[PDB]
Amino acid sequence: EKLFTPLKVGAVTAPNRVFMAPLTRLRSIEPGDIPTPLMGEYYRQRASAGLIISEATQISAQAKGYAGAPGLHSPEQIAAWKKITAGVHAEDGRIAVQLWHTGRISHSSIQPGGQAPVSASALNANTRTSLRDENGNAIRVDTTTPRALELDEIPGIVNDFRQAVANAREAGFDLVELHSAHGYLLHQFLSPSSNQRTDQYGGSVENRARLVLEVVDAVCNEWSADRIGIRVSPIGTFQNVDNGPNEEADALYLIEELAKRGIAYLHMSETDLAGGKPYSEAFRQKVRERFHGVIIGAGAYTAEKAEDLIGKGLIDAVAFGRDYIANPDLVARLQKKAELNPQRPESFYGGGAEGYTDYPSLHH
Ligand SMILES: Cc1cc2nc3c(=O)[nH]c(=O)nc-3n(C[C@H](O)[C@H](O)[C@H](O)COP(=O)(O)O)c2cc1C
Repeated sequence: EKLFTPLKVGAVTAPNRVFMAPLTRLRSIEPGDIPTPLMGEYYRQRASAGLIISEATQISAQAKGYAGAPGLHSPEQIAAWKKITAGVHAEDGRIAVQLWHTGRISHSSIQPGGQAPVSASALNANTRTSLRDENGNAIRVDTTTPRALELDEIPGIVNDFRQAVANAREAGFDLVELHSAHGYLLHQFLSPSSNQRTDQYGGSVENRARLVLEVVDAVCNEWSADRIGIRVSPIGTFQNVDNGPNEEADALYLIEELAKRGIAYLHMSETDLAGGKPYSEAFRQKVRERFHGVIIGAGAYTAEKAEDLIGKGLIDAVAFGRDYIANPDLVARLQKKAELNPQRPESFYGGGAEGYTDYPSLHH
């Protein structure tokens, strides 16, 4: 077993390789997109993780695409997150904040001014996002057609990432994870399917990767490269965003560029929940050749698959999603080969304590 051995992840040391994947749960307070004490309890319960990666969290109000997703842009949000990180640290845990801009996976009703959300191009996502009804319950609603960002608005987006990372540092997070996956704004620029721009932010892979690399450079300069992770989903299709006709080459280009910045980690979301073709060991080897920091894998991993690939030297850590929803002490359960609690997917999104903080540990 290597799963229960330590790993240096940039500025922090994880005591094990069992990480909590970023998991949107849509339980924040509105108005204000404010994290809550209940969210604090949930994260605290999971503090034995090698690393907790938070739910996706808005860099700005414009970034919002889901009712109930938290922000890290306002004073009230910063204060609330400070309490949550303090609780995780009281239990000797480590926590990263996942930072996103949802771009076109959003709805006008939750945007500033009730206006169309923004993206690389004016193309509808053709999916749904999660809003709230008049009683605060989660509902699924078709995405609004976005507006293409003007060239002159791009520096603002970079600055919003920079500022959110500054705020993350003040809020007591150990690391930040840039959400460059799953069809959200950074991925909308990366993908030729969602990016039809003719300026320097569209066309070639160098141009499509330009925004994400500008963000990486800004956040490394704001804090430190060893505080910065990035999540990518560069092989396959995610929320209708494919990775284009040269997905492997384009992925390896991006990864070679990221490596130059000396960032803490590369987190690869390998498939969506509906599944897809597995990563080849040859592709994994090509990623290792190009990236010199920690590599985290995710997507329907079992402990067995995680040990296999860590043992093979191809990845360093595994982020578990749904098993972490259901097992606050997943580390201990995996280490002892104990049964896991059953999952209740009906309470993944929205609601309250039920299906959130009521999954038990092995022992009380
Ligand atoms: C309810 C739920 C919410 C999710 N929210 C996020 C998110 O906020 N950010 C993200 O990058 N991935 C998100 N994902 C993907 C997970 O991080 C993770 O990659 C996936 O759940 C791993 O597969 P597993 O659940 O089979 O371990 C989410 C998944 C689920 C099931």
